[PDB]
Amino acid sequence: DMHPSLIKMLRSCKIIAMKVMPDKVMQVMVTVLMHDGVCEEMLLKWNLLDNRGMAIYKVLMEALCAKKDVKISTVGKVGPLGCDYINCVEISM
Amino acid sequence: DMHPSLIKMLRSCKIIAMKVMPDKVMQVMVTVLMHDGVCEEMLLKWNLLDNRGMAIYKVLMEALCAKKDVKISTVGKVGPLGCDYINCVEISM
Amino acid sequence: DMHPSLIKMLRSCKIIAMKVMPDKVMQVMVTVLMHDGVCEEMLLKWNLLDNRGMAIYKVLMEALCAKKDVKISTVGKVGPLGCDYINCVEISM
Amino acid sequence: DMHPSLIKMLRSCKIIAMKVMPDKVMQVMVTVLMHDGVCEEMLLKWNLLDNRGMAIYKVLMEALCAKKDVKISTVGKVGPLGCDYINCVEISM
Repeated sequence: DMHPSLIKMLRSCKIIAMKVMPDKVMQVMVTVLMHDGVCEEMLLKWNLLDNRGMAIYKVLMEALCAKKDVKISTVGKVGPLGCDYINCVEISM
Repeated sequence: DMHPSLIKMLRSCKIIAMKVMPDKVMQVMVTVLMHDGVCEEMLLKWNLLDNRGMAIYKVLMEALCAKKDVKISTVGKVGPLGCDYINCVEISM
Repeated sequence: DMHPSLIKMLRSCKIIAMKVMPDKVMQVMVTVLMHDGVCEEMLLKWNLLDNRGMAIYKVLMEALCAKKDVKISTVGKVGPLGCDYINCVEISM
Repeated sequence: DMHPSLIKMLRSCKIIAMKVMPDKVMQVMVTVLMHDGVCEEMLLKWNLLDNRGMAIYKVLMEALCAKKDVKISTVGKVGPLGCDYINCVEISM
């Protein structure tokens, strides 16, 4: 039982770029920098046309614009476009 | 009749974490710190797939990223996942 | 023909509170402070369930959280809940 | 192969105004200032009622409120309202 104000699969990272391209197969590509120095290009598990994709898209965007560390998890397989898929994001004050 | 610029169920709190997990039963879990020191885990009254859930999700997120105090009210019962449900948020400049 | 970086119905104002209450008849009530000192409570022209209401809801929220002056116009009649309805918002860098 | 934290059709610009007007033919007009000093008024490729239009609308808005440079591409033709249409936005931390 920790301090009320202290928080506490999920890797810590920074969201360093997002390219929104709803004309194309990727739809939106997220560039992520992990805490151990590796940089990875990733997609969202859901279509942007689905509200679940919109919700994941928004927390990632806010994390980039606030310059925040976040934690993410992915489905765990590279797809036919060459990227893993983000399916969970955690953000804290 | 108060100063034009002065504002004025609803408890004052801070939104200290949000975990967006649209694969799972909770969908999104909000960690809230009340002004009297108690910390509580909460859900939204509406599905994320519904625009009302999206609207509550956005004001909470903005409150976390701006480091703002807000006021919330809940439906008033713990559900089968162990959490109350947020149904109203008020935010001020 | 003005400087490329210089911008330029619409009244200038600040968005000083927003109360998101999708359980109730108002859905979301916006408290607005006009530049001449009068303060007014206002609704949105569109349902929150409609994407046009969502779009107006988002620019207002961003204006509150960034502490920005904006310009708004309304439909021009008080409705049966006692408020006018915002139908246009302009925001500038 | 560049530094992990270093990023890298698309023109660099600032988003200096947005006018959200879902009553009218334009729906939302974006004023953009390119790096070479020319200023241009632009629309979105998608309807605001479509989630793809909402996604492009949000990254533009965040870019304005964070005072960020971004890159955009357009469809490449002036339409019957006198404007080109934005179809891709890239934003970086």
